[PDB]
Amino acid sequence: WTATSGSCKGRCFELQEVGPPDCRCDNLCKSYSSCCHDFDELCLKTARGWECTKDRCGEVRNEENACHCSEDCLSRGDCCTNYQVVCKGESHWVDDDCEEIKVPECPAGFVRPPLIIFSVDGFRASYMKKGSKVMPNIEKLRSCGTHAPYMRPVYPTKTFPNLYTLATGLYPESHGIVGNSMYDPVFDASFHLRGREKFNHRWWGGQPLWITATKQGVRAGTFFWSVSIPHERRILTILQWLSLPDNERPSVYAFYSEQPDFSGHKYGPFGPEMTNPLREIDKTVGQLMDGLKQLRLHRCVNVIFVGDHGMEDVTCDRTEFLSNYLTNVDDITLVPGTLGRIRAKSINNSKYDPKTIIAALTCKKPDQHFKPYMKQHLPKRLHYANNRRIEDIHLLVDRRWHVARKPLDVYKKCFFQGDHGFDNKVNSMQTVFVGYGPTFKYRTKVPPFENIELYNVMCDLLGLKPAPNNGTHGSLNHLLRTNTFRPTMPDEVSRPNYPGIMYLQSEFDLGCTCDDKVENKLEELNKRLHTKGSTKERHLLYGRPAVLYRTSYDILYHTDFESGYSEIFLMPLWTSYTISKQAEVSSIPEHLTNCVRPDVRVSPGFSQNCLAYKNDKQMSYGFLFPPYLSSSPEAKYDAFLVTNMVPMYPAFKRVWAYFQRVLVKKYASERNGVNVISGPIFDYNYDGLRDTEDEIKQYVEGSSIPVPTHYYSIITSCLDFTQPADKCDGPLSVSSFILPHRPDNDESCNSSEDESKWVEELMKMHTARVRDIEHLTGLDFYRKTSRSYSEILTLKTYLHTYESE
Ligand SMILES: *[C@@H]1O[C@H](CO)[C@@H](O[C@@H]2O[C@H](CO)[C@@H](O[C@@H]3O[C@H](CO[C@H]4O[C@H](CO[C@H]5O[C@H](CO)[C@@H](O)[C@H](O)[C@@H]5O)[C@@H](O)[C@H](O[C@H]5O[C@H](CO)[C@@H](O)[C@H](O)[C@@H]5O[C@H]5O[C@H](CO)[C@@H](O)[C@H](O)[C@@H]5O)[C@@H]4O)[C@@H](O)[C@H](O[C@H]4O[C@H](CO)[C@@H](O)[C@H](O)[C@@H]4O[C@H]4O[C@H](CO)[C@@H](O)[C@H](O)[C@@H]4O)[C@@H]3O)[C@H](O)[C@H]2NC(C)=O)[C@H](O)[C@H]1NC(C)=O
Ligand SMILES: CC(=O)N1CCN(c2ccc3nc(C)n(CC(=O)NCc4ccc(Cl)c(Cl)c4)c(=O)c3c2)CC1
Ligand SMILES: [Ca+2]
Ligand SMILES: [Cl-]
Ligand SMILES: [K+]
Ligand SMILES: [Zn+2]
Repeated sequence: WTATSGSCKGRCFELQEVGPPDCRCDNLCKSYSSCCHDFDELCLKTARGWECTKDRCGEVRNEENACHCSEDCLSRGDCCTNYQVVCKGESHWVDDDCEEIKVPECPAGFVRPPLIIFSVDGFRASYMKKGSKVMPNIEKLRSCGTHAPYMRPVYPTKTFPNLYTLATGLYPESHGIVGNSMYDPVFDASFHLRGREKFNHRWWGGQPLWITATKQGVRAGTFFWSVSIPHERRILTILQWLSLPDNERPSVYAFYSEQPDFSGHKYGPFGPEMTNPLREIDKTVGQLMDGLKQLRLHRCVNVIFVGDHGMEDVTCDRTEFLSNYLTNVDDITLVPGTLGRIRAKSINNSKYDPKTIIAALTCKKPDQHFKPYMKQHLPKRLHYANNRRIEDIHLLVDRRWHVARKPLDVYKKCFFQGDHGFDNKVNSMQTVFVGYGPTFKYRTKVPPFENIELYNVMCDLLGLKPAPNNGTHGSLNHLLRTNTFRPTMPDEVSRPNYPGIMYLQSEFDLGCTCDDKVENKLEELNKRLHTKGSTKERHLLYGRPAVLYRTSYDILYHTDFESGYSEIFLMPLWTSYTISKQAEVSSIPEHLTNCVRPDVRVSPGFSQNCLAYKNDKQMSYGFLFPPYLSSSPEAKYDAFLVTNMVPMYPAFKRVWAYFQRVLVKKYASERNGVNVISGPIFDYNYDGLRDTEDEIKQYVEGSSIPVPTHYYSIITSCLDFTQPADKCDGPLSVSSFILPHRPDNDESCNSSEDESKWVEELMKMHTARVRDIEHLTGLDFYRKTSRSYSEILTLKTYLHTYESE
């Protein structure tokens, strides 16, 4: 109930929301249907429109008018945005030459440059180029300020997950807004774009920027906007807030546009109807910049122009129906569209079988335009699993397609030609970033980055300490003229042991064999040198990784590779090795096929054993440093050490053997040498963070040897490929992956073919950032380089996406 007979007089667009049953006058009272009776009359005036004309100059103030052209209007803060242009001889902001903003140029009383975030729904990255002729204000922000070619959204590439990511720096699995619609099994309630349930704060986690600001004494404008408030009024409202007294005036503001998304869904991303929405957005930007320039704030405020996601061509006829695959389709609930999420129709039904659902949806049609996944098997780069609102079964839908449960859902639940929501590496889903103002760089292009990183930057722009988030603070320092954050490397927590030869062969009873007894002062000093770390500068090019948790581990040196060997997990945490452009691939000799050798540096008690692998009829083993890339027949014996062995399903061995035998050499050919760091990952609770030893759910049968969930590699070279990886003087280039360690290749529909037709496609799908591997391993990489730490932070956030230009 609302006692809506109170009044908005003197309260229009008030900043503090009042509590029931008193009626409201803020910019959300319309959503809530709780505005005072006189809200429209007082606060949503429209008379005479939004523009001054010559005949209104110096008019007598009429309070009925939408905005004002009277002489008192600047002092009151309510002139039309074009007032100075029409009535005072001034130029539109867009018509001025851009001039470097070296320092904030702010009126007296401004304690810090305000931040205005201008968010545009469905603004696809390529609109910057393709729409350039009709967006002059946006094109000026872009060319004069700091811009990226594109900005990567989060998955799913939907509105609410992405805007709330922008506000929090968190993945949707962490903030809780995991879709535009979601069912929470604990609440037993559904959230939707439309309706009242989304008003409840229980859905919204983390700490958004407006709260971070308020907790630290920095006042913040509303970031939500009622849809019925027109854009012109949103802008005049922000400009009026900016005229408040010092002690009342917000430092951060947000404008939101429902365009071009609204039109894009109807007309497709490049429909001829899309030109006008782009023009109207640009006009809005120009109203804002003209307004700022009138208030002498155009060289004082920092503006961010950002989108939430792009837009793809999607029509009713490109719909896959689950009813074509499943017999039991009335037993499921599907969240449909550009992603699929499946759960049982009837909660707590014990017979619903997710495995039978997955099997019925796997590789069933040659052209199939989705792939089903248990959420723990989704590519780790999507960080889309650790929330009870994410259903166990997920369908990743091909771009340009939809999934639906049954045909009636689509012809009675084509009105649309555009949609979004697909995998966040898809080109059509990429969006925009421009930063303009004193604190941003001038005329500067920056590489593409992820929207999770902006919260840290916005905090920096406001002098705030960010709440804990998924950004990497320092990775976007290169956007800013003046940084208030100085990143430093985390401290190493565990120092390694450097064991020498401590055990005789006969002390081991590991059930291993090797044919290695075919045995010189020359090449015995040399091999001792190698075991002591003489080639280490070649194979460990960026320092050893730091271990950032408490554990017991050994550094093991070899001719061809170095490793950090865990005495807790009985396998390396990391194995580092350089392969030059000139390196040769060799086979595993017939006599060494099943060779495994005790490592005399490492106790029997901290070793794996071959018997466990013999007894475990599901589990085999592989090697982290590949015997195929041994520098010499003699060095190759080091690759069969028990300390280089890891547990591998036979199905996974096909992927790993192809990577090691064929792909590493190819990358060394293409990149002029590569440095590879490989290792295991344990993430049995799918939270994206390294498991403790007591979280491990699977061991090699009858042993304490833990089975990894994933295997990683980080593959580094010189960005200037005219220099060899091992003699690089400048910036680096990296690609990485996190492959799921699965006992079948059901993910790869072509897996029955030669690995040359499917393995590399799989690895591309599971591309990763170094930062992702860092979270999953508790390791910190690139500790010793000649590069700045900020530059190395950007390197660690890079993702190789494999999309075309
Ligand atoms: C990306 O970034 C984020 C942010 O850094 C990372 O997410 C963090 O990861 C941490 C480790 O997993 C996790 O720590 C938890 O926190 C538990 C407390 O959780 C509640 O309180 C949080 C703080 O709120 C306040 O924040 C500031 C201070 O920073 C205050 O000033 C304000 O007043 C704030 O209110 C809060 O953020 C958190 O929110 C989640 O839960 C809500 C759902 O109920 C949602 O609204 C919200 O969206 C969050 O939901 C996400 O996170 C939860 C996990 O918290 C997850 O389950 C959801 O799916 C979703 O993902 C809560 O409101 C704390 O109790 C935990 O401590 C237990 O474990 C540790 C481990 O050692 C023990 O030492 C400890 O003693 C304790 O064990 C005991 O209790 C156990 C029961 O859990 C029991 O089993 C055991 O036997 C013991 O009795 C732990 O520290 C952070 O909560 C989490 N933050 C967020 C926002 O998600 C993330 O990892 C990053 N991702 C990657 C890939 O890097
Ligand atoms: C957490 C919190 O404080 N509350 C209280 C406010 N409540 C709320 C109330 C009214 C709303 N009315 C509308 C129209 N809309 C649509 C809208 O504004 N879209 C633009 C937009 C901008 C910024 C963000 Cl971050 C996001 Cl996700 C969306 C909302 O989302 C909305 C939300 C949500 C929970
Ligand atoms: Ca984990
Ligand atoms: Cl959704
Ligand atoms: K076996
Ligand atoms: Zn949309």
